[PDB]
Formats: sequence, structure tokens, C-alpha cells
Amino acid sequence: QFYRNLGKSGLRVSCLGLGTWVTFGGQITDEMAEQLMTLAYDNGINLFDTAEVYAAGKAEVVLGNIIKKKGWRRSSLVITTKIFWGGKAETERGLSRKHIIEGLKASLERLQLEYVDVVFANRPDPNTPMEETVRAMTHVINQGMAMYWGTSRWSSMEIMEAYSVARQFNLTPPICEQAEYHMFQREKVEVQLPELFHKIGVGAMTWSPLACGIVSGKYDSGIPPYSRASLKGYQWLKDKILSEEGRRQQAKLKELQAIAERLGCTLPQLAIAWCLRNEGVSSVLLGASNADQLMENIGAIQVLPKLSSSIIHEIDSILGNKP
Amino acid sequence: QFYRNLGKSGLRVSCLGLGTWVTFGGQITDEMAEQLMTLAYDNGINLFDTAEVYAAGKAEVVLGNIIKKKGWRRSSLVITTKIFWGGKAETERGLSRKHIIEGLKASLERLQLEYVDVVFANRPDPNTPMEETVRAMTHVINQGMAMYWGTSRWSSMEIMEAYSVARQFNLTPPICEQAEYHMFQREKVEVQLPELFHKIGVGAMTWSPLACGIVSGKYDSGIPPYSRASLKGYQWLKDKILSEEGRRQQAKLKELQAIAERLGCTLPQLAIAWCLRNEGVSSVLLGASNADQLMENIGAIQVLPKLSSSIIHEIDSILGNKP
Amino acid sequence: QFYRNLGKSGLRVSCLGLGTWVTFGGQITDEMAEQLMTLAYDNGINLFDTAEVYAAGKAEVVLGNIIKKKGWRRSSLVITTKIFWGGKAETERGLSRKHIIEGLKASLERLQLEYVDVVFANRPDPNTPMEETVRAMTHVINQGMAMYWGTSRWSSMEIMEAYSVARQFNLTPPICEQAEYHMFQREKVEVQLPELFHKIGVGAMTWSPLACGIVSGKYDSGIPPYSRASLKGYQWLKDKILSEEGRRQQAKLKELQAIAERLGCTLPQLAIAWCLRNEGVSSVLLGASNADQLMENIGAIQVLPKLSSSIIHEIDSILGNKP
Amino acid sequence: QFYRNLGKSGLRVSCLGLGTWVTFGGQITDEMAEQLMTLAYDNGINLFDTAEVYAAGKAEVVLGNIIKKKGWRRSSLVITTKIFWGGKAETERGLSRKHIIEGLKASLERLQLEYVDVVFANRPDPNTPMEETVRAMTHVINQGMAMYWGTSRWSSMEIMEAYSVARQFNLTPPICEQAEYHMFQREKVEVQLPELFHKIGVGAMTWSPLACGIVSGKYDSGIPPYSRASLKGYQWLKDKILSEEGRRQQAKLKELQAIAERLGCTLPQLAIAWCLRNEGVSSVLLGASNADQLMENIGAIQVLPKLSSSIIHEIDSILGNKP
Ligand SMILES: NC(=O)c1ccc[n+]([C@@H]2O[C@H](COP(=O)([O-])OP(=O)(O)OC[C@H]3O[C@@H](n4cnc5c(N)ncnc54)[C@H](OP(=O)(O)O)[C@@H]3O)[C@@H](O)[C@H]2O)c1
Ligand SMILES: NC(=O)c1ccc[n+]([C@@H]2O[C@H](COP(=O)([O-])OP(=O)(O)OC[C@H]3O[C@@H](n4cnc5c(N)ncnc54)[C@H](OP(=O)(O)O)[C@@H]3O)[C@@H](O)[C@H]2O)c1
Ligand SMILES: NC(=O)c1ccc[n+]([C@@H]2O[C@H](COP(=O)([O-])OP(=O)(O)OC[C@H]3O[C@@H](n4cnc5c(N)ncnc54)[C@H](OP(=O)(O)O)[C@@H]3O)[C@@H](O)[C@H]2O)c1
Ligand SMILES: NC(=O)c1ccc[n+]([C@@H]2O[C@H](COP(=O)([O-])OP(=O)(O)OC[C@H]3O[C@@H](n4cnc5c(N)ncnc54)[C@H](OP(=O)(O)O)[C@@H]3O)[C@@H](O)[C@H]2O)c1
Ligand SMILES: [Cl-]
Ligand SMILES: [Cl-]
Ligand SMILES: [Cl-]
Ligand SMILES: [Cl-]
Ligand SMILES: [Cl-]
Ligand SMILES: [Cl-]
Ligand SMILES: [Cl-]
Ligand SMILES: [Cl-]
Ligand SMILES: [Cl-]
Ligand SMILES: [Cl-]
Ligand SMILES: [Cl-]
Ligand SMILES: [Cl-]
Ligand SMILES: [Cl-]
Repeated sequence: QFYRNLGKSGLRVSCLGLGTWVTFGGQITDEMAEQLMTLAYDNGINLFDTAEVYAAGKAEVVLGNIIKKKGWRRSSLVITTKIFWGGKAETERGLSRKHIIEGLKASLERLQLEYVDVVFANRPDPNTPMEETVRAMTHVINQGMAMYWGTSRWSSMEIMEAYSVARQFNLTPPICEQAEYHMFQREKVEVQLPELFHKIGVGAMTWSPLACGIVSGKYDSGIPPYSRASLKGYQWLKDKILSEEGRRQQAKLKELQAIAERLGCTLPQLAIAWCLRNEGVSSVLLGASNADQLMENIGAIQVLPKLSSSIIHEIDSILGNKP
Repeated sequence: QFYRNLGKSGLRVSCLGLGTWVTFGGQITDEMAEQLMTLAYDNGINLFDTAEVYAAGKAEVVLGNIIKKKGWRRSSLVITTKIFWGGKAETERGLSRKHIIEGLKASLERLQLEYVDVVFANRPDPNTPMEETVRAMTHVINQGMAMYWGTSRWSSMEIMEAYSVARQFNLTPPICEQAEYHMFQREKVEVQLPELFHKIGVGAMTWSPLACGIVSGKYDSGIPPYSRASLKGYQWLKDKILSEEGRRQQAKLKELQAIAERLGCTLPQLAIAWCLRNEGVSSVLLGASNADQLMENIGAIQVLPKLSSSIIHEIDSILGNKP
Repeated sequence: QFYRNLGKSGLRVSCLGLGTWVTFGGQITDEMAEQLMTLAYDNGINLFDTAEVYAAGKAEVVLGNIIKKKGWRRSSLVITTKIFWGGKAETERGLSRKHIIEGLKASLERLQLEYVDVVFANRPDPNTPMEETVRAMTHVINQGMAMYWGTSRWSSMEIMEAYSVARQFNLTPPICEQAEYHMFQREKVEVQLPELFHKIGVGAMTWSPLACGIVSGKYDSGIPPYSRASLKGYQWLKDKILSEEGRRQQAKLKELQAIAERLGCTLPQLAIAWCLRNEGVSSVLLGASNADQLMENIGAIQVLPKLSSSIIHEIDSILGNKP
Repeated sequence: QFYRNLGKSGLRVSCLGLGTWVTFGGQITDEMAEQLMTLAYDNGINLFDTAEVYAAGKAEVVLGNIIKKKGWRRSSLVITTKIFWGGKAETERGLSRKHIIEGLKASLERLQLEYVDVVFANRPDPNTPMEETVRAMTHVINQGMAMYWGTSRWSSMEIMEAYSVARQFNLTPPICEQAEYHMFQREKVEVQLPELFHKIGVGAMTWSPLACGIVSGKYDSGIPPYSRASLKGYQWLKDKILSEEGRRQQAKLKELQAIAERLGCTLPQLAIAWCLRNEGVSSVLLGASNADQLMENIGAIQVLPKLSSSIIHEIDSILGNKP
């Protein structure tokens, strides 16, 4: 099924989405951004993710411009944005009512949209009571600025707290968690999220399926120019890649590449298909700095049929990290 | 009583309404559409039903144009529309919050109205949780896009689930089910709906009282040109008419025609009066492809006084399908 | 206390108000209407009552014009309107959600106001479920078309049903009943309403304190020209006045007039002061067809200090109708 | 921590704010007002407090003009206003629904803002039921005219009543009490408010930290010209200052001044730092009639590090009023 429900909700998303972290308003030109969105949409992708923090609001401006220039029906799109870091002032960050309302409004203005389909808490906020946050998310939904809301990088326990508060005060529960998932980061999505889906219907929209591009194997011989790890502000990622653990995972990619070759697909295709083997994952958010990557990555769908129980066991043997 | 309450609600509808399936924006010209609406309204009909799916939104455009051109008071009209199929994109169908809000908005824009009196779920949606659907219907009512909501082609059990959810979360329950009812399709309206009316006050607004025109007897000698069953896209109905069961019901119409003759009315008049003999039916939605049919059908009201216990028993004997 | 709380609510009304039944848009010219309102407002009256039914919406147009021409602060006024009969179509009457929303909107448009302070159900509606009515009143309050709501001519039992429904579904209860009260119609206000005020805080705003002018004594020798009972459409009142019971109450007025003379006030002043002796009555709605009547009637306040236990017992002896 | 949460809420305020009582639209010129706000904002103060009663709405006009002229981001500001006395008409005062909605609207218009961050009940209203007041505050929050609400000069018991009502009817509780606190008025903030913070999360935003300027010592030799106590309308404060108790507290200031000298700070710096020693106080609202006072007072932050347990015990010994 190319389209599936986002969690237990009635919202149907393509099993792949396109995100805008690093790229839109940042690494890539607005023309390249339009090309990516066009290729995505034309291949049936309906799901597009952004954040007020991405390129200091510029990702939102670019994405919104593209939607307006292309004239696509709003009802054919699922646009998601994430709130937490909205500026340098003390009151421009967090999940307070003030910042959720203010942040979402400013995002909608940059997007040139009346609403997003899903507004996410971009991370948890230990400085704001959960009740305030859930009331605030309910309020923006009830005011028609969002259709639904979700969490990102919250613990299962914090998600269930949101649910508890919604049920105690008759507010709207979140429908999705946006969680990291790839071959080297599996536990939350494979173990915790299933339990949460079965108990309160929260779905999983996953991110960094290539671990920021590491899974492509491109860092085998160091840091290529123009790679994410080469860019100003991503020394943290350069450090991860060049860590002992980074090199240990690079070694595993060589073994995985052999499986890809046998399937006649690329390692990224294999890695993204692997993420979707899981029917509990509603959608995998793709990142791409160029159209060739995006077109390749969308081919992961054609790999899904080849992912037998024996291939999956072979991958688990290589990775050594089944949770 | 020509006017009656739609269910337990305070909304008073004429016991006949005029629908727009097949005809408006489709089979008939906009001029014929205006003629029908004018004849209806002038005879005291206040109830007009349409759907976002009818003629791909054109039925709504035509109906809305007529209201605006005639200048009729909005407060004198009961306009109903039905949401489910709103386009070809994945997210343009169903009873998700996204589609209910989006679908109803687009319908209101086509209708050139600020609100409908009743928004219906056009069919059930196994892909959307009932809670989401009822919250969404509550939301459009609370935002002033609809006064009330209803269901169509839902089981008694699904209607009661909507009621359960409304009472559990203090949302708005539906006030009406729009169900098929005619001499050859009786069980839901005669058996189930009464129980539902008594338990949770949901009323019945019925449709296809002539079984798409079959009850007129016009298909006795095959498929007349210009008949609904002759039109592009209605081969399904041609197939029903020309089925063994279609011919078995045609044979019964000959016997019913004898009763009509004795009452000095037409078979359609008899059939529509028969539907209204039931005080549990709030209104019967008429269809008409021309004004003569509509004018004839409205004469069913004059037949109602002649429908004795003995006539009704004679009809049950002929039909052989009392549930 | 010239000003008092309307029931248990925080709304403070003058102990006299000015109503618009018969007069505004009807019996009196718009100039006379402006004169009355000006005299009222200038004497500290803040409370002005009207209805969509009064002179077919013209009372509302006149009252709204006067407010706009005078430039009075909206925050200094307490405007009340009453919904039930809003037109000739089936759906233009009653306390359905459709009619409450539609009726109040049209009233606000005629009044040229964004909201009324109090919207009243003008009478009870046996054809609309109480839940719908209370939800609808809650909705117009929550949408900012009214600040509060009330009932008129409802039984204590129906008022308490409204309260029950508000508490069961967390809706807004009514704050006031608008009830008839004068020397010949006492039971509801003197017996029932006190109990209702103590149990659920509902106050009493009373009407026809002169029994449509009968209490002035003007009908002693028949029906004077220009009197309310002389006007087209008030034969019912002529019939009451000229009934055996009408004449029995006229005879009592002669005895009451003797008490007025001893107090050095007019019979209407005595009658209105008598209505206000009751601290449970929040305000008495005055009617006046000319400014002399209004100015006289406002003088009732100066009579209140003279209304001893012995005077009140003398009046009860004359009336013979203490409940 | 210069910034802290306002109570248990997610709203983060600077530990000092700037108020507008007496000064804005009143004692000081609009130019001086802009200077004060600029100095405050530039030093990281985000919290600005006003009232519809201050200078009959002029404080609000001045504050709003300054915000608009400076172009400061709305999301970087925390604006608070207080409702109770909004005019001379009977219905222009109190915490009725009518006055809260009307008062807040008029304030927002004067401020030229779409919303305030916090709307306060400026005092308690024994003439309005708590339920009405809390429903009304919930309503203006839900309509987007305020983000949060608070109380001012309410007893702990009345605050907890607001909380009870919010929880019983699923309304929004208040997040803060605005209470007087200074070296001569300690009991409510030091004893009661802590208990309230721990039980229902209500924070404390304190006012008159210099007891209207008395704490500066400026009244040692009588009433200086241009002092608050010299102004038309402040004879009450002149009377306090020149009372036996006023002189008893003046004598203590001489002893406190010795502590200030040893710390190398001014008495006002000492007094404001003393108010903030308390982590339960979220913010202290400053008043200043000139920029030198404001700049001095902001230096209280630099005194906070010097406030040892032994200094605090010395101050308690001098004051003799530890509660
Ligand atoms: N909720 C959250 O906190 C959160 C956090 C992170 C991401 N996300 C979402 O998830 C989306 C995807 O995350 P991600 O961008 O980190 O995804 P990813 O797939 O892990 O990394 C994408 C990056 O890898 C490289 N790449 C992609 N396909 C490739 C291919 N076929 N061959 C070689 N290199 C390839 C590109 O980087 P180069 O520059 O090296 O070419 C591309 O920008 C984001 O846009 C965002 O919407 C959400
Ligand atoms: N909720 C739902 O899913 C749903 C589904 C179906 C319908 N409905 C509603 O119900 C309305 C009525 O349904 P329907 O149109 O199927 O009603 P119907 O009465 O069963 O069929 C009407 C059709 O029968 C023919 N006809 C009508 N009167 C006639 C007469 N006196 N003599 C000969 N033929 C006559 C006409 O067809 P010809 O073209 O043959 O002349 C006319 O278009 C619709 O417009 C719609 O609003 C709702
Ligand atoms: N909730 C409801 O169903 C309802 C029903 C009725 C009324 N009300 C409200 O109550 C208001 C007052 O009712 P009402 O008008 O029936 O009040 P009322 O005091 O019983 O009757 C007023 C009429 O009596 C005459 N009058 C007044 N003062 C007089 C005086 N000093 N001397 C001689 N005649 C005098 C005038 O009639 P003439 O034409 O004879 O001069 C005047 O129009 C109405 O406007 C309406 O707002 C509400
Ligand atoms: N919720 C409420 O009922 C309520 C009530 C009162 C206040 N408040 C809030 O609290 C804010 C502060 O209150 P407040 O103005 O009474 O505060 P305050 O600090 O007690 O008094 C400030 C006044 O003291 C003098 N002053 C300030 N700093 C000085 C210094 N360094 N040296 C000498 N004199 C100095 C100035 O008066 P001079 O004119 O003498 O120079 C100044 O206007 C108000 O603006 C208002 O926002 C709220
Ligand atoms: Cl928490
Ligand atoms: Cl995560
Ligand atoms: Cl990573
Ligand atoms: Cl379900
Ligand atoms: Cl609730
Ligand atoms: Cl059906
Ligand atoms: Cl059929
Ligand atoms: Cl009822
Ligand atoms: Cl009454
Ligand atoms: Cl009468
Ligand atoms: Cl109270
Ligand atoms: Cl205080
Ligand atoms: Cl003081």
C-alpha cells in the first residue's frame, strides 16, 4: 500500500514524504527545491515536512512559494510543520501556549497557507506543563490553523502523558510521533512505538532513514566536498562520521552493499525499503540535496517486494543490533 | 402534517424534498433545474439535497445559482449536502477531519452559502475512526458551516457508535440518517430506524422512493431512450432492471397499478404516499428529470388520505416483502 | 438600590427598563421613540428590551437607529432581544438551532449591533428538544452574538430543565426569566420565581406592570381613542377590558386610587413601585406610548420609600389575590 | 536566572518588569515613557504591565504607541493588562462577562494589539459569581484576546475558588496572582502564595516593591516636590507617609541604608533584590518616574549575589516583621 493512514487517524499519507531540513532555503537553490517537490508530487508523494527552525524560516517560505506557483490543490497535500525554536527572544522558544500560537501563526504566514495538516512539537519542553501544551495544540486545531497535531522526539511516556491530559480534560490527543529510524537507530520505532500504536493509536512518521546520508556509503574515504558533513554548521555530523562508532557502521555498510547488489538496488534504496518493511511505520521522510538522490530513493518502493524473511535476517546478522 | 420535525430535532422539513442526484449539472439543463426548484419551493417544499460528488460539484453550483437568482430567504430553506468523494487525490475522499472540513468548505463555496442546514456523511468510512469523524462534524457545526449533521447509508450500529462517541466526549450527535426506502427496499426504514428513533432520536430522510424510476413502470417494455437507465454511466441500473429480480419486481408493478387506478392516482403517487404513510419518515427525497414528474409526484400528498389499512394490506400481499 | 444584579449574574440593570412592544415601529413615531429612549437613558435607565416579532422587526430597526444617532457607549447599555417568531416560513419560528442563530443574526443586523446583552427565548418550544435550544443559546454566546441568555414565559419546570441540560453537558445556563407581573398577575413572580432564584440563581425581569395600561384606570368609562385597546390588532385586549373580570379589576383600581392619593402619587406610580417592593425582581420593563407616561412612571422610584408593611397589607386586602 | 516561568506556566518573564501605574499618560511625558520602555527592553525586560484604569486608558495608548513606533517583535514581549474599572456607567466596572469582554476589547484597541499575554482581574468582584468570571476569562483566551489570565489582590481562598470552578467546568485556571510585596508588606507573598504555588501552580508577580517610593528614603524630611505623594490625587499616600506608622518605617530605612552602604548598593537596589531573593516570586514589577530610577533599580540584579543568609537575618532583625 503506497498510501496509508497516519496512525489510527483518517489522514492518508504516502509511505514516503519529502522533508526540508538542511536543504530548502539552505543547502539547495529555490529552483532545486521546486524540482524536488515537483518530482515528489508527480510520483504520488503527498507529504511535505518543514519546521520554523529550518534555515530560520526560509525553508517554509520556499516550500510555500512552490505550492503557490504550482497551483496544486490544497486538499491533495499533507503539509506538516514543527514548532519549538522560533527566534532568539526568551518567549520565542518552547511549547508554551504563547509560542505555539505565535510560532504556528508565523509559520503559516511564511508558508502562505491557512493551515497545516499536522503541527508537531519539535521536541519536548520540560519548562512547560503538558496540560498547557495540549490545550494550546487543541486550540490551534479548533481555530483552524492545523488539522491534527503530533510530537517529535518525545519519549513514549511523554506521549502517553499528552494522551492522558487530552482524555482527562477532553482535549485533542496527538496522532503521530516523528521519530528517527534507520538501520543504526531502531529501538524506539521497533519496540516502543508499536506498543503506543496499539494502546492509543499514535502512528510513526520517521526521519533520517539514511542517517543524514551516512547510509549511502559516501563517507567511506572521508568527507566528500558538498556533502552534508562538509557544510558550515555540521561539524557535529563530521565528528559522528569520523568517530570510532561512525567507522564501525561504515564497515557494516560494505557488507550491506553486497545484499543490495544481489537485489539489484542501491544501498539507500535497500535502507529506505527496510524502514518501510514495518507496516507500523506510516511514512518515511526523505531528504535529498539533489533530484538524482530523490529519484533513486523513491525507487525503494520497487525493492519492498524483494525483502524476504531471509534477507531481513541477513541484514539483522550484519547490523547486529536487533532490539 | 405537511411539515414535520427531522427526527427529534427542532428542524422542520417538508414531508417531500427535492434531490439533485443525476439531474442537476448532469441529465437536465440549468433552466430545467431552476424550473424544478421553483415548482418545489412554490408548493411549500423547503428541503433540497445535494452532494459534493454529484456531477463533480456541478449540482452544487447549479443549486446555489438558483437560490441566488431567486433571492429566496436563506431562513426559509433547508439545504443539505453530503460529503465523501471530493476529488481524485488520496486525501480528497473519506470522512477524515481534513476531508470533512475541506469538502464542506468547497461545497459551501460552490453553493455560495455560508452554511448548510445539514451536512451528511455520504457513506461510512472504515478507514477513519468514528471519534475523528464526529469531532470533525462537531467542529464544522461549531464553526458555523453547518447547523446539524447526519449519516447516510450507515448501519444502525454505526449510527449508535456516533451517538456513543458524542455522549462520551460531549460532542454533537447526528440528527438524521438518509436511507433508501421504497416498496422493494423496506427493512432498514421499517424495522431498524424506528428503534433508533426511539432510543436516540435520529430521524429518517429517505431516498429513491421510485427505485430510480423503476416504480413508474416505464421499463415494462425495455429501456426507453432518455431514461436514467439509458444514460452513460448507469449501465449498473440497466443491469438491475434487466435482471431476473428486476423483472420479478416489474411484474408486481402491474398488480400495484390496479390499486393506483382504483384510487385514481398514478403508480408513483401511490409509491411516494406509501413511503410517507410511516410517521417515522420525516421526509422523502424526490428525484425528477422533468417538471411533469415533479408535479405528478407532489400529488402523492393528495393520495395519503386514501391509504387505508386494507389498501396497505393489499400492497403487502402483492409485494410479499413485509419485513 | 436603583441598579441591581440581573439574577445571580454580574450584569447590573436599572430597576426600571424600557420596552418596545406595540410602540416602537408601531404605535409611536420614530421621533417619539427617540424621545422616550433619551428620557430613559438620561434618568439612568440602562435596560432596553425588544423582540424580532415586534412590528415585524421594525422595533429593532428604530431602537438601533437611536443608539447609533445618539452615540451612546455600547458598554453603558444593556440591550435585550427575544427570539421565537421571525417570519412566515416554517423554519422561521421556534427555538431550533437554525432559528435561534438565524433569528439572532437578523436581529443584530436590524439593531446594527455586534451583540445583545441578553437573548431570550420569547416563549417555550414544545417542538424543539431542550438540549438543542440550550446548545444553540450557548453557541451564540460563545460566538459573541450575546453575552447571556434568558427565558420568557417558561414554567419553572422548563427553566430548571434548561439548567439541568446546561449542567449535564457543560453548557451555559440562562440567567433570567422575563415574566408578567402586576397587581392582577402575581403567582409566578411571588411564589415560583423566588424558589428558582434560590436554587439556580435565575432572576426575574418583569413585564406589563400596568397590565397593558389597564392599571392606569383609563378604561373606567370604556375604550378611549388612541389607547392600546383601541388599536388595530388589540381586540383581544379590548375583550379582556370589557369582560366581567376586566370590570371586576377596574372596580379594585378605584379603591387603590384612594391609596395613591394618600401617598400623593399616581396609580401607575403606585403599581410600578409595588412591583419593585420585591428585591427578587431585578427590573420592571416599562411601556409608554408617550413621554408623559414614561416620566410619570419613572417617578415610581420616589414612591418606594412610602410602601410600608401597612400600605402593602391594605393593597393585598383590596386586591384579594395574595398567592 | 534572569528569566523565569510565570508560575507553573510555560510563559517566561524577566525577573523584573516595568509597570505603568501613575506614570504613563499621567506623571511622565510620552517621550519619558518611551525612554523607560527602551531602557527596559534593551536590558532584557520583556514584561510590561498596565490597566484599563491607569490614567483613564491613556497608559494603554502610550504603551501601545511605543511598541508600534519601536517595531519590536510581538513574540518578544509579554504584555499584561488588568480589568475592573473601565468607565463611569454601572456596567463599565467589575468582573462580569459583559465588562471583561468589553473592557479587554477596549484595552486591546487602545494598546493597538490583537491580544495581551496576560489579562488580570484587577481586584475581586463580590457582585459577580466566580463561575461567570472564570467562564468569561476562558472565553477571551479561547477567542484569542489573551493567552493567559491572572488575579490581582485576590485572597488565596478566592484564587483557589477560581481553580475549583475551572476544574469543575473544564475551564482555564488563572496562572498568576499580582500581589503587593515589599519589606513592609510580606505575609501574603511569603506565607500564602508559596502554598498556592505548590497546590495549583499559581505564580506571583509582585508590585510596589518600593512601597510607592517610600523605600528610597526620599520622604525622610517631608514630601519632596515632584514626588508621587505630592501629586494631585495621592493625598492618601501623603497621609500614609506622614502617619505614625509611616514614620516608624522611615526610621527602619535609616538602619537598612547602613546595610546598603556595606553592600555598596542603594536602598532601592537592596529592596528590589530582597524581593527577588524568593525563587517563588516570578517577577517584580518596577515603577519609575524617570530613567535614572529605572537604571538604578535594574542594578538590583547585581545585588542578588551579595544577599547571604546573614544579611537576610540582619534585615529581618531591623524590620521586625518576618511572617
Ligand atoms: N523531527 C525531527 O527532529 C527531524 C529531525 C531530522 C529530520 N527530520 C525530517 O526528516 C527529513 C529527512 O531527514 P534527513 O534529511 O536527515 O534524511 P536522510 O535520508 O537521513 O539524509 C538525507 C541526506 O542524505 C543524502 N542523500 C539522500 N539520498 C542519497 C542518495 N541516494 N545517495 C547519496 N546521498 C543521499 C543527502 O545529503 P548530502 O548533502 O550529503 O547530499 C540528503 O540531504 C528532514 O528533511 C526533516 O523533514 C525531522
Ligand atoms: N444518500 C444517498 O446515498 C442518496 C443516494 C441516492 C439518492 N439520494 C437522494 O435522493 C434523491 C432522489 O433519489 P432518486 O433520484 O433516485 O429518486 P427516485 O424517485 O427513485 O428516482 C427519480 C427518477 O425516477 C424518474 N421519475 C421520477 N418521477 C417519475 C414519474 N412520475 N414518472 C416516471 N418517472 C419518474 C426520473 O428518472 P428518468 O431519468 O428515468 O426520467 C427521476 O430522475 C436524490 O436526488 C438524492 O438527493 C441520496
Ligand atoms: N416577554 C414577553 O412575552 C413580553 C410580553 C409583553 C411585554 N414585554 C415587555 O415589557 C414591556 C412593557 O410591557 P407593556 O408595554 O405591556 O407595559 P405596561 O406598563 O403594562 O403597559 C404599557 C402601556 O400602558 C399605557 N401606559 C403606560 N404608562 C401609563 C400611564 N402613566 N398612564 C396611563 N397609561 C399608561 C400605555 O398604553 P396606551 O397606548 O394605552 O397609551 C403603554 O404603552 C414591553 O415593551 C416588552 O419589552 C415582554
Ligand atoms: N495589581 C495592582 O493592583 C497594582 C497596584 C499597584 C501597582 N501595580 C503595578 O506595579 C507597578 C509598580 O508599582 P509602583 O509604581 O507602586 O512601584 P514602586 O517601586 O513601589 O514605586 C515606584 C515609584 O517610586 C519612586 N521610585 C522608583 N525608583 C526609585 C529610586 N530608585 N529612587 C527614588 N525613588 C524611586 C518613583 O516615584 P516618584 O514619583 O516619587 O519619583 C516611582 O514611580 C505599577 O506600575 C503597576 O504595573 C499593580
Ligand atoms: Cl508536565
Ligand atoms: Cl526520535
Ligand atoms: Cl545521524
Ligand atoms: Cl471506529
Ligand atoms: Cl466537556
Ligand atoms: Cl441505505
Ligand atoms: Cl435502484
Ligand atoms: Cl425536551
Ligand atoms: Cl409569564
Ligand atoms: Cl393584560
Ligand atoms: Cl462566588
Ligand atoms: Cl495584594
Ligand atoms: Cl504604599
